[PDB]
Amino acid sequence: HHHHEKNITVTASVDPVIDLLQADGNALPSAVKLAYSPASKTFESYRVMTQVHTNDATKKVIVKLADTPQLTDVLNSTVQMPISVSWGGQVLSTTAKEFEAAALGYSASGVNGVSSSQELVISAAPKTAGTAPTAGNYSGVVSLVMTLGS
Amino acid sequence: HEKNITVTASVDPVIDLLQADGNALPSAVKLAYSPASKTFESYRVMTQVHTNDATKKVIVKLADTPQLTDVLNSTVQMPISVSWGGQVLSTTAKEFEAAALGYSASGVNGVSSSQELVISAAPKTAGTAPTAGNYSGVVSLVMTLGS
Amino acid sequence: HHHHEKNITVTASVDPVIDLLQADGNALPSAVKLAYSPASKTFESYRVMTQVHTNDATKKVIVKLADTPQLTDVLNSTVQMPISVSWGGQVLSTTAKEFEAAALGYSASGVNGVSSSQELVISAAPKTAGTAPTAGNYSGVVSLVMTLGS
Repeated sequence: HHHHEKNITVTASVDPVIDLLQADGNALPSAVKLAYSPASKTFESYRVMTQVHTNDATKKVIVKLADTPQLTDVLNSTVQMPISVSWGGQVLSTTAKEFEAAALGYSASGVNGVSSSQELVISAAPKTAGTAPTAGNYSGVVSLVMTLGS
Repeated sequence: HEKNITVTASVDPVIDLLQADGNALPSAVKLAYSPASKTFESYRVMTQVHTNDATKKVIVKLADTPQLTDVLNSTVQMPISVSWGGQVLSTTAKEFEAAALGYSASGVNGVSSSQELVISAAPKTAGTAPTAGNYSGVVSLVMTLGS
Repeated sequence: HHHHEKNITVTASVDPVIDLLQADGNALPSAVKLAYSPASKTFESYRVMTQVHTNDATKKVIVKLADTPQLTDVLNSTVQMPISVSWGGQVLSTTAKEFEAAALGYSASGVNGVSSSQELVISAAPKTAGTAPTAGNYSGVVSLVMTLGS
C-alpha cells in the first residue's frame, strides 16, 4: 500500500594501474577538515592508514605533490599557512620520492599487488609559531601524484 | 565564534530502513577499486526495518537497474549489484515475510532483526581492468508494506 | 610512466581565541543527518563528545544559538519541526547560558587550555506533539555561538 523510495548515489574513481586506498578497503576521502586549537597553538593532523594497490609489484612507486600545499584564507589570498604531507614515514613534496617493493612490504600484506599499511599524514601550522593565525575559513588542496614505472 | 552544523532528515511515517546502530543510512557511498585484485570493495552495512506495522510483508525492489557510469563518457558503464537480507535485489521485487524479518527476536516493537545491505560493482568483463575515470550511479531502493 | 593524481581538499575554520573541537581532536562535522523511526515515532539524537580549546582557561564561556533551529521541509518552508540542542548538560537557546571555568574542568583535563569533555546533543521533534511528521526531506542549521566572558 505504502511505497517508500530511497536513492543512494554510488560513485567510484577508478585507476587501472595504481591507487592509494585506505587500509580498511575504503576510498580515501576527497575532503578533510583540520581543527586548530587555540590552546596548543597547533593543528590536529589528519592521519589515515593506507595501502598502495598496483597492477605490477615489480615496479617502483613514485610519489610527489603536484604543487606545494597551502591553507589559504578564502577571503584573502595573502593569508596562508603551510600544509605538510607525510606518507610511509617520508615527508612528501614537489620533489618526487621513490618507494621500492621491499620497503612497501608487498609480500607482508597477504594479497598480491597490495602494500603493507602506511600512514598518510596531512597537517598544517601557522607560518611563524608564536604568532596566532588570523581568524577565518581556510582552504587548500593536497595534490597527490603517484606513478608506477620502470 | 559561530559554528554551523547543517542538520537533515528524510522522514517516512510508515516504513524506513535505518542502520542497525540507529543512524540514518548515507545518501551516498563511494566504492574503491583495486588495480591489484581488479575488484571493487563492497559497501556493507547492517540495517533494520522500522515500520508502523510489523504484521505485514516487506517487498523490496530496485526502481531501475543500477550502473556506474563514467561521468564524462555515458557509453562506459559497469554493473552495480545490490543485496538485502541475504537476497540479490533486482527490478523484480522480492517478498520478505514478517516472520523471516525477525521482529519478535529484535525485542523492539516494529523494528526487524538486522539485515545486511550490500552495494557493489564489478568490471564489465572479469579479469580485465576498467578504463580510468570517475563514475557515478544511483541505487534506487523501493520498499513497500504488503496489504 | 603512469601517473595518478588524487586531490584532497583540506579546510580549516580557525579561531585564535576559542573553539569547540571533538574530544578526540577532530573538527566538528559540518553536517549531521537525523534518522526518523516510524516504529518509535522519534528522531534519533546525534550525540558527540566535545572539548573547549581556549587561549585563556580562566574565563567563563558563554554559549547560545544564533537562531532557533528548525528542521524545515525543503519543499515547504511552513512545515518546521523544532530542533533541540544541549551542550555540557544544558539546553541551549538564543538566550545565552554561561559556563564557569571551574565547572568546565580545565584543571581536570590533562591539557592546558582544554576543558573536560562535554556532550553536544542535537535532536528534533514533530511539528505537533503526538502526531507523526509528514513524509519529506527536511533541512536546517544549528548555529552555535561561543565567546569568553569574565
